[PDB]
Amino acid sequence: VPRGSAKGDGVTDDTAALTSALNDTPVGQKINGNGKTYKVTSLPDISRFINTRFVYERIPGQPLYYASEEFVQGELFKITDTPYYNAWPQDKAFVYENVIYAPYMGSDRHGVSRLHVSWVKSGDDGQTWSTPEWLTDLHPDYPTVNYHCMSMGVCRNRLFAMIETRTLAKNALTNCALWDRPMSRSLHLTGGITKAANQRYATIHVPDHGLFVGDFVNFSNSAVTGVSGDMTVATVIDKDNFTVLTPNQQTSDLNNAGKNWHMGTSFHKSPWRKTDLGLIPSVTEVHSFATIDNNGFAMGYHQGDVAPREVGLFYFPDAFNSPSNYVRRQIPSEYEPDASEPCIKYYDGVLYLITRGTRGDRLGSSLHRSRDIGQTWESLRFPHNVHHTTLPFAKVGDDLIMFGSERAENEWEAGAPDDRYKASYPRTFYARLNVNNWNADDIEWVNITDQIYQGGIVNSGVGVGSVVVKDNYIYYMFGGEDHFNPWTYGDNSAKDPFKSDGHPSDLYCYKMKIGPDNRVSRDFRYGAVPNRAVPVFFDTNGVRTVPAPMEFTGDLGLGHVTIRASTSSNIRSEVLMEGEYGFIGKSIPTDNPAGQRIIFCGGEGTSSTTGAQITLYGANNTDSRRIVYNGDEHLFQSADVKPYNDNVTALGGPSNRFTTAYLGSNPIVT
Amino acid sequence: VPRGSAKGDGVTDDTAALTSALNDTPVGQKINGNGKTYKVTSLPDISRFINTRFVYERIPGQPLYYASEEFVQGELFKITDTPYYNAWPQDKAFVYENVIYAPYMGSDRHGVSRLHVSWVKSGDDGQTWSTPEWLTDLHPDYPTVNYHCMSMGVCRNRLFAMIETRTLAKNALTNCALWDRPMSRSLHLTGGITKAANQRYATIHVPDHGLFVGDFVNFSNSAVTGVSGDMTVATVIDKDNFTVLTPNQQTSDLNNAGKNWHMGTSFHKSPWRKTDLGLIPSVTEVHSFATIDNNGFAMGYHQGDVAPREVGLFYFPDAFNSPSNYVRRQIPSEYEPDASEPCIKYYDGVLYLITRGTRGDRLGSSLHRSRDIGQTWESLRFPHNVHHTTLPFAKVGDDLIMFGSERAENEWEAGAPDDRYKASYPRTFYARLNVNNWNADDIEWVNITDQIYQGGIVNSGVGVGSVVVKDNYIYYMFGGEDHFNPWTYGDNSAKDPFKSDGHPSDLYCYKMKIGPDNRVSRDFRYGAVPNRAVPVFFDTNGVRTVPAPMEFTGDLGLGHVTIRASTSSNIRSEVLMEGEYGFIGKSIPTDNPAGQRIIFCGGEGTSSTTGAQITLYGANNTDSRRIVYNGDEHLFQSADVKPYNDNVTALGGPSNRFTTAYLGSNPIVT
Amino acid sequence: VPRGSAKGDGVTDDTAALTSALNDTPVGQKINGNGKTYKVTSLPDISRFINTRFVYERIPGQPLYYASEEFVQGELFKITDTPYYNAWPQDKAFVYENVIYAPYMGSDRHGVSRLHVSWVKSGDDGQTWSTPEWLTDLHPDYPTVNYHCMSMGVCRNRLFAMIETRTLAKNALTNCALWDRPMSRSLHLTGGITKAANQRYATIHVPDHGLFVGDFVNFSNSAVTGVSGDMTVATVIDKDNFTVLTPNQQTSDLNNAGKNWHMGTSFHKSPWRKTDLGLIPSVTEVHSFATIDNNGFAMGYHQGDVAPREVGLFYFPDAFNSPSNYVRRQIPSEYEPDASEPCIKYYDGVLYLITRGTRGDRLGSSLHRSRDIGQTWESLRFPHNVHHTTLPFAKVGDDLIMFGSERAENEWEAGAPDDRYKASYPRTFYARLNVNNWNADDIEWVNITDQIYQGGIVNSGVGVGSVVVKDNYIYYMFGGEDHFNPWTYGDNSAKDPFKSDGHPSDLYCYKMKIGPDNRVSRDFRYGAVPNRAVPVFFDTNGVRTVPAPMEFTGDLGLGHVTIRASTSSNIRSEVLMEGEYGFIGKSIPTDNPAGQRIIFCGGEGTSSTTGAQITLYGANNTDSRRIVYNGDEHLFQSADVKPYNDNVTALGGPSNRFTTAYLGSNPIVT
Ligand SMILES: CC(=O)N[C@H]1[C@H]([C@H](O)[C@H](O)CO)O[C@](O)(C(=O)O)C[C@@H]1O
Repeated sequence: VPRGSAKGDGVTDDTAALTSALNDTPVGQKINGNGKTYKVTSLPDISRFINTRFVYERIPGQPLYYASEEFVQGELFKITDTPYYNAWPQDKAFVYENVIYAPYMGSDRHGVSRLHVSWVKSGDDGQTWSTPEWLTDLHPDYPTVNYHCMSMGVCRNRLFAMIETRTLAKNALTNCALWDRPMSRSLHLTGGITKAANQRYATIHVPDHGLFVGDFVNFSNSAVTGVSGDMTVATVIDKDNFTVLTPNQQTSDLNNAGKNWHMGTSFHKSPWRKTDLGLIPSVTEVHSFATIDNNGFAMGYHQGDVAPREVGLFYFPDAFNSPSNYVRRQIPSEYEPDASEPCIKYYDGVLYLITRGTRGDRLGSSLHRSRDIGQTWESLRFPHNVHHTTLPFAKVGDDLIMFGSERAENEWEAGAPDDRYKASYPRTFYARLNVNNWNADDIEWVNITDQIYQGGIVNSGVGVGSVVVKDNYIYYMFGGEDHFNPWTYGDNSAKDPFKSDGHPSDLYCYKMKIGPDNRVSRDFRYGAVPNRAVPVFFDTNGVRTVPAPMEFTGDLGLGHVTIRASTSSNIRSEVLMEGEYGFIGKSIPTDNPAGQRIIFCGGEGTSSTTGAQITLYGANNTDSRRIVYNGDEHLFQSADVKPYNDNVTALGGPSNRFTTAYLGSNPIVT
Repeated sequence: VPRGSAKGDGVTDDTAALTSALNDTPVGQKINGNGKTYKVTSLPDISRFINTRFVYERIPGQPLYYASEEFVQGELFKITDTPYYNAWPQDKAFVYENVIYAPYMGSDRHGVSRLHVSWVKSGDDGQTWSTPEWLTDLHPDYPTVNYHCMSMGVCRNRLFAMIETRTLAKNALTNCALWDRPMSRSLHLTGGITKAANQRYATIHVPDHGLFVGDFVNFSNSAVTGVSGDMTVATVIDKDNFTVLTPNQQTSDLNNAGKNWHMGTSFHKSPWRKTDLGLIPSVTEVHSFATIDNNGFAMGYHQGDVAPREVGLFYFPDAFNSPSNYVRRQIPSEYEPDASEPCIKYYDGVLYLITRGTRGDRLGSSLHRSRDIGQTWESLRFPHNVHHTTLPFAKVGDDLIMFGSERAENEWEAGAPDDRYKASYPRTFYARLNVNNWNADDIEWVNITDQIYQGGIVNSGVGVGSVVVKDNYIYYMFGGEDHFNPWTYGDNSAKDPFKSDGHPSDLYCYKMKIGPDNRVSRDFRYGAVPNRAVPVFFDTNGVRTVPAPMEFTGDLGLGHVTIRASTSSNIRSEVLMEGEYGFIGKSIPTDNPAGQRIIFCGGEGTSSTTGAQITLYGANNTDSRRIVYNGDEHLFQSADVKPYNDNVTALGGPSNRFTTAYLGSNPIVT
Repeated sequence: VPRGSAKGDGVTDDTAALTSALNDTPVGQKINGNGKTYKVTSLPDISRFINTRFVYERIPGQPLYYASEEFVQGELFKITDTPYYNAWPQDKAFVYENVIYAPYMGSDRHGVSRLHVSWVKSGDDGQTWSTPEWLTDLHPDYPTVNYHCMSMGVCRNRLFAMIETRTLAKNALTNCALWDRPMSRSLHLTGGITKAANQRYATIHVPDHGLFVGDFVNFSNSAVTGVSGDMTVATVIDKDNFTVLTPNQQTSDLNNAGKNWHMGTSFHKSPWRKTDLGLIPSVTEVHSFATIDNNGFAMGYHQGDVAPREVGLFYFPDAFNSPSNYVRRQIPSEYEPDASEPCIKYYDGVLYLITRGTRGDRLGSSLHRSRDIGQTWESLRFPHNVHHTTLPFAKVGDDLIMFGSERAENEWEAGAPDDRYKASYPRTFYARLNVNNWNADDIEWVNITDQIYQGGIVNSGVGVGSVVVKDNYIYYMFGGEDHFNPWTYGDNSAKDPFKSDGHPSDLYCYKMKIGPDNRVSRDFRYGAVPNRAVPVFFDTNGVRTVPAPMEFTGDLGLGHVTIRASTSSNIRSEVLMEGEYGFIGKSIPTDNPAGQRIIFCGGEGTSSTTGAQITLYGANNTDSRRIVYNGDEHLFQSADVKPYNDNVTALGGPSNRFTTAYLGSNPIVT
């Protein structure tokens, strides 16, 4: 009886052949699939294969693809590890001047409670990521409302973001504002600075500077008197020229033509420009960002609270001069039902838009392209009701490369019921779509990594991510959970991130190679002590030392404390108390309440021999509310020594007489 | 002359063939051993092989096996990195509701000094581990005695642990107590809550709840008035039903049948139940834990201080109703000499027990099985005097899979002398034993990873671990050192963990695949800033901010300090001082002792123009122990202004006269 | 038409064959180059190859070699991650008693501003590295001058370092000092301690102890009365014997011959010996270290500020007895132009020296060997003007194995212009040179890893490293940057490390296998919470607890603060203030300045019912600079109650009368 070998044609049922191969080969052998796709009736032991793809219909009629290691040149990274509920990179990621930015929201729930719009960044092409930065504070009217953001990107050297205000109670949109800020840059320039004689302003030529009046500018080596150090923009002449006010003037014209100098700019030292757009009607969320040109950009949106749904974009044609001016452009009406959260990108005059489907039992994600920034469209529906996921994407060559994640295991397929309230391993997929062929009928979703959905609450932080390309690599930044319960049902219904393991949602990044890498590897194993967040150095005395300024806002318990000399050429140690008032007090002692007191001393020890003392006795002290003032001089300066009340308290007593009183006149008795 | 190729039959001496292969192949080629075992006279360059096992008799007559990479599908992880002496997972590990727990003891030595029973946990199937948690405090009678634990596990949703009290002086057992606590869970339930009219209690049906009166229970969406939020168990009706006291009552019966709601429970908000077992006679250590059924469990023990040794278990048949009731069951007398620290597990009605051997020159580790919870046994001796290691294990199919580690290099073999006081690379092994065949004569110990033994002291934290299975993976959690000396012989005889590199012992986990993995990989490279232990966020001002509450118990030196508004709707900044009393004092200045003082000020600056001041002058000040009180009013409220002593001190002086005294009557002179 | 396959002979142009292979093979296939070298006209997609080397002439006539993964058995690690400018391991690395030391300088720039000579260490053969330790403090005359070090190593159990003093203004050398300190060790010894009757000193025989009078020595189990615990060296008899002063004496001689005991020594508890060498004439930098024998060592140097350059070494023949005595030895004059920073090592009576070339357009790095410690030399010039890099190296068998790094991409080659002020990926290379053949004409520089040069400033921290061998592995410790701009041109011209991402330079280590590894792998994935720098434990109350002493020197903002009982058998909480004086004050309130005050209280709350209070009112308070003293007794001890000034202020007032005054005599009125 002849045996069949594995065909790897994606049609022949290769299950038997693969089973025999696995049974007959040592467990440590890496079975090479030669880049082929093997149809199977169940997924085999995938870990024993390299360079293999499986096609499997978990639900009959719905083939999906599954990658062994090395089939794709790619790798998953964990990029945040914070107790906040860290999720929703959707759809904010971007690359600027070699740095990859992964913005997200860190909250305590699916909502705006405790929420900061945040980012982490990578300065090494995704191998390592920075300490989280808060981009927004808690709203001034917290806890009624707080901020929210799902649209962010860069246009002409400025960060632009749709900063929404939403209620804590219902996550209801109350306000939309466009916030923008110059990105930090160093510029190494030749010429371009002029300063007319007998006046104090200098004109700086920097093409497409993206700065506004009041923005930070720093100068080095200008060779133009007074154009030096930290300055600010005084005027903007046009998109390529601005002026600064110098502190001085010269009798001759200055011009640094042919001379090399340095600028830069600063995100942190420049204010946000905030443009109030009010409550934009018929909007649930603003989501995703497509830079159009040197003047403006589009942001996606949907309305999904009331029938009928809208999905589309807002185009801001000139966000620099007119940040309040935008035009609403909807996708075709047939694609709007059961749709939300469109991802938009612009390539070579084509605006591409991909929707999120809201139901597994109705037509789902659809793709649209426009050559007139959303006025007219060509459209396609993905087969099998793609739902619950956004599909962020980039265009590489003729392909859109899109990523998505089911929110819990076995939810991807059409007709698949939601599967919440239990731990599972949701699948993350990518797919390619050739824009010339414009047909998604035969799309191949390839499962490249699995995440964890914790199951302690109905909500999932898995997925809902964002995509960027840098060089020859594509990056999908997205959420994933772990098995640590937030104890919402349990001892942490208040959702305090700092109890137990906080919230399991954190960010991941799938880094996938999309073109040739013509350099030797930059990869390293990280073996360092992470020393950015709380920088520690063992000092020459052998004691851990943190030289960075820090803020501890949570309740602190301290042991023995020494306040070191720090202030005014280190002449003094200093504690400053804020608020309307400060309070320094004494707890009720647990074991000896009869001793309750604080001793304040001008010297080193509890013995009054070491310095003048004032001792405030607690109410619980045997000598209740006593004060003892103990010094070798008691000198009352600048004011009379008075009783608080009139004719109620005395000087001295029968058993505490003053020897005498030294007076400049007889007592005034009345 | 014909040449022989490598046979890979474990009997032919393949040394020559492998040497020739290595000499004739590029160093970067991975030489595939095709899953075979190759006999060699010395270990070759193992790093150049994949999928290869070597058999080598370092000591003639004692073959051991050595795995190249990829021979086993497995990986070593480092899971703690703490300055404490972190060792002894033995034998406490368990899996509960998808989380892997690795309990251990963190001390400063082989003993109970500075010791906390601790754990770390993994919520991602062993890829990453949590910040250590202390499960015990220092004993109330520290430093005479402290806690110790080598037996811990879960029975009916409760953690049970044998918490021992031992002397610091000699590590002598003084007390045994069974401590237990409900495990934290979220339950998503339908129906089961009833509340009779005109009374305030509700009955909660939760099968096998494992709760006692006083334990924490939280309710959400109960649809039963008053059964809501954080509550406690009022009564326990039976193993499946308990009651809670609500704050109210209704005129009709309530019953949430068919309605979906949520409970949970809390380890942290429930107290330990502590059952004092006294000093159990003839016990040195309680070690290892086997859940038997829904009612109870067994714990291993040995007595090894005096002849004769005992080894066996204590069976607690009903730990819920009768935690103080247990029965002692010994292994057969012939297996008790030179034996300790049995590992026990229960599978399909069979209790398996494996001993630690104490001597390399006497019969060592033995294996035992019982179908009557230790009343009768079948037994086997491992060949070659296995010693110094516990052999934690799990049963997978027909095999016991056991792990062990020599404590320093070249100690494993029978007759091998101890090799301490020098750095080395001890071997960790695993083996399989088929329970049907019940013969260890041909057992194959496979060296899968090597650890470091530091050598600065005789003791070793290497090994003495614990084993669990989760899904298709087995996990061996165990100790390992590094080359950093604790300086016990040196400048740290006190064994302070926070000097230099502290103690080199830390925990590792070998994760080994034991069955098919039918999902795409979950593996990631960790690229995040670890931000759980000290959660830091760069605030909108660019300053590192820690929002978590924290306790700093070690001596602190601080620079410039600002106490921010924090308390009573943020109206005030607040410092509270604990103890019987607080002391705020002033060090003797190094450079200008003549200035020693503290200035207390109601305003922002050292100038008295900014606020009222009191200045306490030190004894070293030129104006020794002076006090200057400087305000625009001095108002003495609630009491007379008196001298401390009678007729000793005056009001004013010849050069410090008060202008007059305003009195309601003439001075009383006596 | 026949097609040619890849020849892999390093001469045939294999570009076409490799292109066809890549086009015809699945992207996930690892193409095995079989350890051969393939000539190409451009680098192909290197990531798709294993065990392959390419030879490529980026600049015609200058072949360089490029390694795919697995061609070399090696791996890159990141070993620091700190906000300081971390660079210049050159040339200080060493191995001592199983620990790998990577010393470097952490500053804020190419200069001595904010600089500490620092190290990180590995106790696991390079897998993980320690928290940075500061070896030097800021110079006493900072900010005029500060320390600097590029030469460090070990001779007879002592660390020796050339600690330079340089100006912040120009990095100009002002002073050279030899600093030395005993290395920490534990010794397990038999016999050697004698103590003569009727006197208090004991003689300790420890061969080559390397200790001086005053150095720390600790004793355990000596079996010699009074030789116990922490002690110090009283006298040094000779290189093998020293004495200690015990606290007691006995009537009989003591001698612990045949008895096992323990010493050790301590780097941290012993002072530096500092030998001032003054401003050594004709020196720019001292760099690199070669241990010669049991008595001394050589250090490299160059002079490069003025013509003519010098390059050579200083030999200290007896650094123990005569640390101030050294001899200057130059390399041959023809090799001194355009040369600096020599690396020196000593093997089997041969001193090897390799220079750094300073120009790509002039003859570059050269290699020299001497059998008389630099009096005579044999020399060789590396082809193609190797420049901008030091070439640290070790000798393994007949080969020198050297490492170097271009400082920015495409600078390595002869004639290549500097390429700064833009981000790039500089190449790191190694090469072997057979010392018997003594010809570098055909040297093969192999690119094994690429780093990042950030480009925000002209300077680069890439490279300038150090090399050590431990066992069968060689380690190159060196600098690398990331894409995070330091904002020198921008908002951080002051170069504060603790703003934003600080400085991008950090240390890396390339670990390369250089001989057989005859043990099973020690490798692990690091999955622990790093818990050495700021050791955190969740206490039994669920709160993060740090038990280590710590120093916070940066400005701190604190929220609610509790000072716990800590001092004098935990009777009191304690705050001590340093400096000439302490200041506790109150900020001007933002919202209610009219309330500005501090309430000091002997009790737990703001209500005076809880304890005695003194309230200091701010100048901004409605009751400006008021003081209210509120207690149930006001007792003035040890001194008269006086006004500060004479006959200016009163006791009481018309609306604040004291009831009376209790006096021992009539008022003295004048
Ligand atoms: C915060 C604060 O100022 N507390 C003060 C209170 C309030 O002024 C009072 O309760 C009205 O609210 O009264 C005093 O107790 C008092 O009269 O003895 C002292 C105390 O310092």
